[PDB]
Amino acid sequence: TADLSPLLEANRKWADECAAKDSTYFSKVAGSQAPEYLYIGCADSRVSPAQLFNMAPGEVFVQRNVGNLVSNKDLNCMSCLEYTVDHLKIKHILVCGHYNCGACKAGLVWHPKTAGVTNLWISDVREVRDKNAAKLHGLSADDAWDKMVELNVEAQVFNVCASPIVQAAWARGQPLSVHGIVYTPGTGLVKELIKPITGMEDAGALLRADLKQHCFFSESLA
Amino acid sequence: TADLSPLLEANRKWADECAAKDSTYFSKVAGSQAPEYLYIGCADSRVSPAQLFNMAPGEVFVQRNVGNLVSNKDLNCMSCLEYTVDHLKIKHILVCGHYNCGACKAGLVWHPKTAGVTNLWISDVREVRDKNAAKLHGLSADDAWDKMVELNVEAQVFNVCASPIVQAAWARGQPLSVHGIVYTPGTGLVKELIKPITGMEDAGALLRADLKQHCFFSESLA
Amino acid sequence: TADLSPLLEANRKWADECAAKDSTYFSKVAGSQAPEYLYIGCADSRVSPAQLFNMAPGEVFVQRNVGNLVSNKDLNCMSCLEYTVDHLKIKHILVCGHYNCGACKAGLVWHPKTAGVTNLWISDVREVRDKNAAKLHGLSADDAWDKMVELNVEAQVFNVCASPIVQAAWARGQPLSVHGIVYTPGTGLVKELIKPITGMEDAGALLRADLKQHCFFSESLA
Amino acid sequence: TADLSPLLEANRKWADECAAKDSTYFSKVAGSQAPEYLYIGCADSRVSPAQLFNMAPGEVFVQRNVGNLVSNKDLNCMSCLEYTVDHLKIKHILVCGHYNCGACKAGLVWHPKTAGVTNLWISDVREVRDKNAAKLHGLSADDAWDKMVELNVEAQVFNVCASPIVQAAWARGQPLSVHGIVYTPGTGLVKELIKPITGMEDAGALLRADLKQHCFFSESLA
Ligand SMILES: [Cl-]
Ligand SMILES: [Cl-]
Ligand SMILES: [Zn+2]
Ligand SMILES: [Zn+2]
Ligand SMILES: [Zn+2]
Ligand SMILES: [Zn+2]
Repeated sequence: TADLSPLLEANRKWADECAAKDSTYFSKVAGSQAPEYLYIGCADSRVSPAQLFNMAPGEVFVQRNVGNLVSNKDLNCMSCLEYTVDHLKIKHILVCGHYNCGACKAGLVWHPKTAGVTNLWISDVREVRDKNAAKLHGLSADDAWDKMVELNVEAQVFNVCASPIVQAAWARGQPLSVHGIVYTPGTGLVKELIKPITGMEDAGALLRADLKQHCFFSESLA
Repeated sequence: TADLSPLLEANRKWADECAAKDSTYFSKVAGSQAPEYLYIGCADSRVSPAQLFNMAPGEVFVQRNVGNLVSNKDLNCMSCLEYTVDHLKIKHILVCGHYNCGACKAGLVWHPKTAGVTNLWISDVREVRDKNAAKLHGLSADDAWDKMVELNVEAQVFNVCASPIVQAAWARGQPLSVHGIVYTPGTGLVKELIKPITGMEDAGALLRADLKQHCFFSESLA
Repeated sequence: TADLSPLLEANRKWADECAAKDSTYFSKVAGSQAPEYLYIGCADSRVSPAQLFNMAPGEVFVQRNVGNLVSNKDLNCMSCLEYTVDHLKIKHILVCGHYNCGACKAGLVWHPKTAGVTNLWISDVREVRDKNAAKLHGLSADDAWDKMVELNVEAQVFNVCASPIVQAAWARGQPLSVHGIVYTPGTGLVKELIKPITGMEDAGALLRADLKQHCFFSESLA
Repeated sequence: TADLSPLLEANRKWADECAAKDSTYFSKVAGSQAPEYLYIGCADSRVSPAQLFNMAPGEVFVQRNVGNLVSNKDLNCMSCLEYTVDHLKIKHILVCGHYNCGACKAGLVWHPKTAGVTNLWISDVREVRDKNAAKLHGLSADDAWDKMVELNVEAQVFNVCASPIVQAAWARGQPLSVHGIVYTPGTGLVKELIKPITGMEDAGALLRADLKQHCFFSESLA
């Protein structure tokens, strides 16, 4: 017995309550949406953006994937990015990781010979890890795990800022801000891990890796 | 203007309110997760699964992408599927489309020459459309849109069922059901489009495309 | 003992002979290339385009993959396509399949539950197969295999013509032709399976699937 | 103008000429293939492996893409790797870059905002570049280009070695070597850049990045 009845009943009860409380709660976004936020976070069942920020339908457009990864070569994450920045004109991009992230643990501990698609998928985390060996070697398994989480949020903010989409948006004057935040499943709170970035100037100040050199590498050539 | 303060206050208020109603609402989920559902749905800002099924943290692991598309060759969606079926051992997979879906409209109206990554990405939508062109010819814009959304849900339910991850899970007797639902953003309500599929037999009864023929094609060669 | 010596010696011997015969054979393409052909064919070791067409370096730009597949969502094949049409201004695209293609056999006979990346990868062939059940059911394994090969070449020519790259090139007046050909490893010969396509007009005439309806689907709506 | 006749005559002439020199040149390869090599190389029209190593049909299975890039998350290249190592049981993997490589130049000079898929695709080249920025600072355009080509070969040899497919093959005692070569289009000559790697021990001796640390990172956690 798989039977969706309880789910459907809970959905009807929820829809009624919201409309009873505000009669245009739903009808106002019947035929259109204008979110101001894109949120990129982990598929993990404990981390639901609309509910942890207590948001109404129509406020946050959402990519959720194993590990909250952003890569220029993932058309799944990239079309979420292009569609919200180019078509919907969002103003803020939230990259959120969270403690006790299983993707980030697999990234520390799995041997690359491990079978299946998840191990391909988290290659990104291994690479972030490998560049940051000096911050992780010799920590206890637990501290290394937490640290892996933060380091990944920082890498993924950098990847957002370096993406063709965000770079083209900045170059044409479209206001757009990027945010690194992390969530703790055990307390329900979100901490700002990286202050707002609104263009190259902020990025130079706020990120370890050098975004200007990434974009304009050929200036450092003779 | 780029300040995150409104969001953090909201998150605080939200976390206290939940910790009041229930002492262990967060603490019980601090170091692991045992969700029973995987949800695959559209990235659209109006369709938030934990909110709309009114679920607590830890109940639904989430993939969201533009058009709620499921392909064997997308490692982003596939790793959500593999990690939940193989590692977390979920029992139910929700495939959820929604009326007023911009991805589905784009898959009806855009010309293939359109530049950018969203247009590459929604190629699956054109395939569903083309296979079912007889069902869509001479309907009105708005009716073809609604029909496209529904055909897309059915196609994606087929793709979940046909996936290596689900086929392997069934073949080793892991119990796993797959469901097609559609959400109406204007009313907040979910409607079951496809009754529960728990194995090959259900799929023979419930899907228009032949799953058995797909899996055992060579049985019908001389 | 892995030792590249024999390979390197054969390469030196070959380079000498060609330069001895035509002293600018290599030097003329030292610093640049201007191929007129893109070739898309199978990774299979028996099928080398430059050698079967007896071509000099600098003549045919080459994508080779398992099964000779073209999909808008494969950035590997797609960047080969964009780079040669947009940057190098090639004039002709050869899509070549071949008999005794192992990808095309796996596409007939593997069960989708089969582990590993090749089985994900050839999902494209299964889909071509599924649409063409009526041409394949009841044939002997051998005739079905040959037929699968031709059907795949036709699908992939259609995919070339439908790609954003080729569509944008035609729409801006750039001359570009697409060709379906097949090769027989046992005789070293190539047969033209589909006559030249240079735009929509030819495509309407030469391909079973309807390219015009694919591009302009919304014209058939009320 | 779109006529294929010149090509078919060339193919004929070519097939007869080979069938004369050797009776069974094609017939011996008509129904199967047992290549000993997999070659991964650039799609560039001047670099044809079977031609340049002067090989007969059936000897080298080929992947070619723009920049000869190897990533765990590209199913196109990965299926070439899995099918050859696991099904065909090849013994040697050639990773081949080439001077004058347009992909490598693009990875030095293009700004990330550049539109289209080639720019997404060559993101791996920017990563190699960035990790090795110290090695490239204040070199001249042309020298940085040559150094980029070489660093790219080494990075891609590392990625082949680090892949799940090769790590699994070694771990079950399958003999498998990996080689880094570079071709000079101006002279037709190949130079060995990296001596043969046949297992973990060779990679410790031959590669600048630490393969063991990459595979066994968690050994160095407290
Ligand atoms: Cl969500
Ligand atoms: Cl080749
Ligand atoms: Zn996580
Ligand atoms: Zn949608
Ligand atoms: Zn083949
Ligand atoms: Zn190249």
